[PDB]
Amino acid sequence: SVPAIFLDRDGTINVDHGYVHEIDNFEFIDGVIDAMRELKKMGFALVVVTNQSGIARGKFTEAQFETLTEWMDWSLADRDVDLDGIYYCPHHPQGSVEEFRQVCDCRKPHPGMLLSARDYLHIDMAASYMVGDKLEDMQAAVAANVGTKVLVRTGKPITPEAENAADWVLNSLADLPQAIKK
Ligand SMILES: [Ca+2]
Ligand SMILES: [Zn+2]
Repeated sequence: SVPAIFLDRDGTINVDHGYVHEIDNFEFIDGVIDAMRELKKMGFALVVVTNQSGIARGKFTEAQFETLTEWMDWSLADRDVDLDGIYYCPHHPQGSVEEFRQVCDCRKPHPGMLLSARDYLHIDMAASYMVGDKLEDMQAAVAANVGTKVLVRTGKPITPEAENAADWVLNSLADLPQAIKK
């Protein structure tokens, strides 16, 4: 099998401005591209797992999300960071867009995306890490049996509940490689 770093996006990889769907509003957090490179060098698979309820809300389309994700995927690959999987949940139970309106198994804190990635890539879960800025990230990880749950300070002023559920709290994903090496 392979160990993985599971990655939230908004608040973790990019600055969370709310329903980010435009290239011109996608801002990589300082140091995270370099950190992801290092994580790849240290033998981790990298898997994005992102809730994208803006699709169900009609803030933007799945077409627009794919355009952005393609761009993000190239941008990283061009910086020697080759993502192993990108999983997203377009769903919301109250979605205005019928196609995406539903309770689902993939919306964090449900561990669905992490389980799919596990089965696809043959991921060693106990040897893996989840990194996110929200409670829902930590809860998805515990459910999927992710060995280490890492909260970051780059998004939402963290809640006590999110901090409670996390194993580690780091300022940024940029700090992860050094934390793992230590
Ligand atoms: Ca987030
Ligand atoms: Zn879903």
